[PDB]
Amino acid sequence: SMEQVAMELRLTELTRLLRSVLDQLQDKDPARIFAQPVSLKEVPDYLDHIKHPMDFATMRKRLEAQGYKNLHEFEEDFDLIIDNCMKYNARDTVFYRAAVRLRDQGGVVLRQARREVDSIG
Ligand code: NA
Repeated sequence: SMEQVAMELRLTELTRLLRSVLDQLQDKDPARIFAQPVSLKEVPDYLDHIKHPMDFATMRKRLEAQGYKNLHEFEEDFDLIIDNCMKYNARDTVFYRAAVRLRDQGGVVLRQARREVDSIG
């Protein structure tokens, strides 16, 4: 149906916008601390601590499958990246601190993304 086509075009356009958001967030992580999953071969005890691991490569895989139906879903995944890091790592670490700076810088990007999603529909 044409109504189904129109819904698919909207999901595609949201995907486009979320790709640009993902690229902008990731630029805020030049150290690439959050680029890839924590390897269970190098923090063997990770999944005892963190129930829902998340990273930018995992988000990009979901995005390329048009797996985010709205901005809230995408934000949930970004908050997991930050929040998981702030639990596993102590305050005094480069990891905890990098997560704080990513959250702060990413707030800016996400604020305008919400306005654009709402405005374009
Ligand atoms: Na902690």
